[PDB]
Amino acid sequence: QTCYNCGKPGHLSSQCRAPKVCFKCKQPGHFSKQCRS
Ligand SMILES: [Zn+2]
Ligand SMILES: [Zn+2]
Repeated sequence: QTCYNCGKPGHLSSQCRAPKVCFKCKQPGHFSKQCRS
């Protein structure tokens, strides 16, 4: 995946707080109604 903040590839929920899908909470579908509305 790609970082929420570094803008780098090679990223995951353990490389940073979240991938670009989120920033912290990173649940499987929450972003479309909270973090990406
Ligand atoms: Zn990062
Ligand atoms: Zn979130």
